Amino acid sequence: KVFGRCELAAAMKRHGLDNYRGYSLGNWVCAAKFESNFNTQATNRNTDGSTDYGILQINSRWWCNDGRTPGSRNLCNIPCSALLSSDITASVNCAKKIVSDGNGMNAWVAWRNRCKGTDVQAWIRGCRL
Repeated sequence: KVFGRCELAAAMKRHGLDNYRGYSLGNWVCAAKFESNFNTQATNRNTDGSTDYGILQINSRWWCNDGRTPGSRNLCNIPCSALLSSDITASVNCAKKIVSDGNGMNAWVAWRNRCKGTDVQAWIRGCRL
């Protein structure tokens, strides 16, 4: 599923991500924009053999099981395929674990490089939320 901008903002809010760990909804929408262009089915292979899955491109090294990432963990206790669903519940619940892990949203390199410090409220501007 390819979410609309405001549509994803609303779904994220619905699942309690707005201001989770102090990160405003715009931060999450921004991260999702540059990680997946709002596409739940986005996947990308990393040089190290792990794979990133879903709207927030959650990585199989630590967070989900895809059966093909040697030495990895599955700390969200989910198959990585669950992160590709049209229903964003699994991605949101797993992202809550990730952003609580110590470095906040810097865990998402694209958030640090393209969202951090910018006018992230622009991403939810105009949205009925």
